[PDB]
Formats: sequence, structure tokens, C-alpha cells
Amino acid sequence: GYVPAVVIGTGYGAAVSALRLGEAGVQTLMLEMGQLWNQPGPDGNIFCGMLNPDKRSSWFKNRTEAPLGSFLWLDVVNRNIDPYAGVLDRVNYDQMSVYVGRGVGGGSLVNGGMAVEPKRSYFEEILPRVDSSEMYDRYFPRANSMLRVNHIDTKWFEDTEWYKFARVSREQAGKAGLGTVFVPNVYDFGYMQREAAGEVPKSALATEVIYGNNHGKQSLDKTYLAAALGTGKVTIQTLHQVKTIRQTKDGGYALTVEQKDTDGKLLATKEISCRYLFLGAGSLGSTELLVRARDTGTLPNLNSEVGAGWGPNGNIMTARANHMWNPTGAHQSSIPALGIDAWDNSDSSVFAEIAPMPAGLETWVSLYLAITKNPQRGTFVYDAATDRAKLNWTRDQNAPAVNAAKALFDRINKANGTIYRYDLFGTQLKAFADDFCYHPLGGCVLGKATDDYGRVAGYKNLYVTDGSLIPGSVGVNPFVTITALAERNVERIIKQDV
Ligand SMILES: Cc1cc2nc3c(=O)[nH]c(=O)nc-3n(C[C@H](O)[C@H](O)[C@H](O)COP(=O)(O)OP(=O)(O)OC[C@H]3O[C@@H](n4cnc5c(N)ncnc54)[C@H](O)[C@@H]3O)c2cc1C
Repeated sequence: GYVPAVVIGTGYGAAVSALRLGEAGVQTLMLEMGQLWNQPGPDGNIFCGMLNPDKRSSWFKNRTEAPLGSFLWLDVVNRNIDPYAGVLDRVNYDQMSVYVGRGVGGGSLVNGGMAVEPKRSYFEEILPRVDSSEMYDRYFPRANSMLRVNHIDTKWFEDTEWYKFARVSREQAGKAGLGTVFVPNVYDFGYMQREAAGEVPKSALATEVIYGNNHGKQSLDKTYLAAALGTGKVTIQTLHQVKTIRQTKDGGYALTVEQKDTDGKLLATKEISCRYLFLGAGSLGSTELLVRARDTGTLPNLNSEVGAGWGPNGNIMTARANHMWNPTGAHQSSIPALGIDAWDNSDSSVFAEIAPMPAGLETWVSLYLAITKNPQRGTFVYDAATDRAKLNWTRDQNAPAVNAAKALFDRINKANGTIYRYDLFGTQLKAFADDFCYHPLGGCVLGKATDDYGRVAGYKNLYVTDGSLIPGSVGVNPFVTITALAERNVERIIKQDV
């Protein structure tokens, strides 16, 4: 049937969009391919933890996997599973694996909560057509407030055993002249204090994060989505995957949608039409829908920039072996609190998250997720034989990112007399993981594939709202930028078009 506005997905862009449409009085349907995560599972919990993965962990796989960095300790808990509509999807392309959330809330379900604004000078470099003053004065602060961003208590941080691993890295970086910064989060740090005291059920302190948090983490279902549902104007349909998009003869849109059950069985194929169509299926999901629509002839007026400009936010993982006298602790919070900020907009920039190790025993390992400035981009191309978008990206395109990361961590190794670990990421002796992405960005870049407010070129009433808009890099963990850009864009769209 017909609904005035449809939003595809329930991630950050989509959640912003639906809230503001509902507040404006526009009846809005959200379609989400994954589940609503609100039913206790066989252990009485909604989500599985990292030490007890089960079918809830994974989107349609037949075996659980250890989180990157932790194979040596966590492979022992892996098991065969039934393919199921689980929360974390590892999407494998030829030379890149991308990790995305699937469910009501999208990646907010599975992310580490780190809520960081990009440096203004870099924002200006990457999106020169956007007025940066309005972003920093108005839309970033709106995003932070709505997301429920909060700050750790620094006294507690200094004292607690749960953050020893971060203190050890801050000291080691300090020896090399590098500074650290506290990073705000959407996990409730007050709640975390109470976990540590044994006062409330543990989540961050019970090795939960990448398959969801049973407590503590203010994912989008608690914030934007709850507010959107509260307008009375927004409905969410789950286990509904949009496959195709076409323009009806009179300028509306019609979608073909598959309804599945949690075992992946096709129940129904539906057609939904609308006046206003907002894509929030993420960098991979929105880009695939649009490249399919262009190359199969259902949206023939899309431009040649659709599919282009993809980058993995310079994501590289590395690890250092500590001296025996510098243990990182058997108890490590799952929510990072500190980063190393060596980002000066030069080619050697790095912002590195100090990541926890989920092993629950002393490993002496310090793990980092580095964000680098690497100009290489990939392209999504449509494969008509398999009806999938394929990412044209090769491992050598990450060389600049590896070199930048290596230069930084070599400085820290030299100052402290430590070495890398080479055995954390599988078979090869490899100190730098260069074939994964947690922060996919691009494919439908703002100002190139769309206008400067995400209106897709060639079409009216067709909008993209999500990480596909960002040109491959933001220099920090990206969800606050996505959220703020969506706030900026939807405000304009609703005032001018709706
Ligand atoms: C392990 C991990 C850790 C991370 N940590 C951080 C962090 O601490 N801070 C940070 O800033 N970022 C982090 N990220 C990245 C962050 O989660 C993403 O950048 C963000 O979620 C992107 O938002 P989005 O709105 O573009 O899309 P997504 O959040 O990816 O949401 C898209 C949604 O659309 C649905 N969908 C897709 N295709 C279709 C379709 N055809 N039909 C219907 N529904 C569809 C999806 O199932 C999903 O729910 C992390 C990501 C991962 C995986």
C-alpha cells in the first residue's frame, strides 16, 4: 500500500529522519531487514556476550567468530550455529571485510559507543561546500544532546582496575611525547560505576559490546527511535528487506520488499509506494540499492558518482606486547575511554582508539584501532549476474594507512623498548590488520551523487541520510558526524520540500 514517507533502515541517519518527519506530522514507515532486539533468548538475556556467542551473534553464518584481535584466546568458545537473523554481519568483499549491525538501531546495537566530533579544520577540508559554522554551533550540539552523550568520571577512571589497560597505554604513549584524550560515549558511565561496585547487572564489565549490550548502552532504540515512536506518526516493520526502488509514472516511488522469518525463509514479497523516500541503509546498503536501481534501469537518471568515493575511514588494527612489568589487567571494560590524538591533518595523521582485550586473563597485549588519512578510494560496481554490488578495493590501497599507523607505533615502540605482536590476526605474521572496516564511509557522496543536503541527483523527493554521504574519511569514530549531518539535512528538506 501507500505511506507518505518511507525510511529504509534504522541506523543513525534513518533515526534522525524519522524523528523529525514524525514531529512535522508526516506519517512515516521505517523498513528494517533485521530484528527488533527485545526478546529474551535461551539464557534470559537479549544479547549474547563475547565469551558465550551463539546464533544471536551473527547474521546468517554457520559458525561464530572471534572478535578481531582476540582469536588466540577466544577461538576456544566458538561453536557451530544455525544461520539466523543475528546482530553482527561480516560482509566479505574480495579484499575487504566490512562489519555492520543488523537490527532496529543498526550499528548502534554493536558499536563501542564512542561519540566524537571531527576536528573543524578537517571537516572543512573534506566537505568544503558545507557551512561549518552551522554544524559546530547548531547541529553537533543537537546530536550530542539527543544521543545522550556523557563523560566518564576522571577520578573513578584513574582508580578502577577496569581501565588499567588504558592507563598503561597512556603512560607508554606519554614516553614518546604523544597525548591522550578522554572520549565521550553513549554508554552510561554512571551505570558503569555501579557495575563495578556490584550494584546493578554487568554489561560493559561482563565482556559485552560487539554483539550488543544487555544494559548500559544508549543505542538508538532508546534515544532517537523511542522519540520517533512517541510522535504517533512512525511505525517500524522488521525482517523487511528492500530489494528494488523505482519511480512511479507520476513521480512517487515504489519499493519491492521481502518479508522473511528469523531463519531466513521468504514469507511474502510486498510492494510499498510513497511520496518521500529516505535511504538510511548505511554506506553499503544505500549504495547497493542505488547502484542496482541505476544499472537495472529502474532509476535510470542516477549519475555516475553513485557508487564512488568509498573508504574505510583509514581503519587499521595493531597490537603491542608490553613488558612483563606492565600488565594490562585481566579485567578490562569493553567500552573504550581514551584515544591517542596525533591527528594534525597531515598525511601522517592518526587518531587511535585504545581498545580493550576481552580475554579475561592477563595477555600483556595493548590493542589499537587506528584511524588514518589515506586518500585511496574504492568504487561499488553492480554485478548483474549475481545481483549484488561488489566493492572494487584492493589491499594495496591500504598501504598509506598501514604506513601512517606504523610510523606512529614505531615511535611508541622505540621510546619504550617494546615490540609488536605479529600473531593476533591469523596465519601470516602480520602486525597490522589492513583488510577489515568497522567505519564504512561513502558510495553516495554529499555534493557529488547528491546535492549539498542529500537530495539524490536526477530525482525529486529521494534522499540519502547516512554514512554513504561522507567522502571516505572523517578522522574520528563517525556516528556523531552522521547524526549531525542528518539533522542538518532533514531540517532543510522538511522546510523546503515537505
Ligand atoms: C564493531 C564496531 C564498532 C564500532 N564502534 C564505533 C564507535 O564506538 N563510534 C562510532 O562513531 N562508530 C562506531 N562504529 C561505526 C558505526 O556503528 C557506524 O558508522 C554507523 O552505525 C553508521 O550509521 P548508518 O546510519 O550509516 O548505518 P547503520 O547503522 O549501518 O544502519 C543501517 C541499517 O539499515 C539496515 N538495512 C540495510 N540495508 C537494508 C535494506 N535493503 N532494507 C532494510 N534495511 C536495510 C541495516 O540492517 C541496519 O540496521 C562501529 C561499528 C562497528 C561494527
